[PDB]
Amino acid sequence: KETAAAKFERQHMDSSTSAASSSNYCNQMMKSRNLTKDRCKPVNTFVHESLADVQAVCSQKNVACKNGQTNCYQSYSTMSITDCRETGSSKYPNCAYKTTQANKHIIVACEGNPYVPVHFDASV
Repeated sequence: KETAAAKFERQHMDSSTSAASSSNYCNQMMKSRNLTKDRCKPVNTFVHESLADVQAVCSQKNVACKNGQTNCYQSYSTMSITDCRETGSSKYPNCAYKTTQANKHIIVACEGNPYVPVHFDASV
């Protein structure tokens, strides 16, 4: 019922803040966005740029995705992003995350009409 584009927004967009300011950002946000409902999602990146800037990546540098498809794009510039990764102790339903704020290029897979991000592949 969620489109792929809408699910990308829910999982990855956080324009409301310019950077993670606390080490408990990931714990908060993974919970807020319902990424810990059934399982602790193991890895997830939040992007702190406008939706327009993130959609624009679908017109930038074409690269291969980790899976070998060729519909991925790398941002020409770096973006403010927060990297969330589940700690080794974390056990559902007590999900726990390490937060890393960074300025990196993003790589997204793009699909559809309009041609928009539907998968976060990596940061660089």
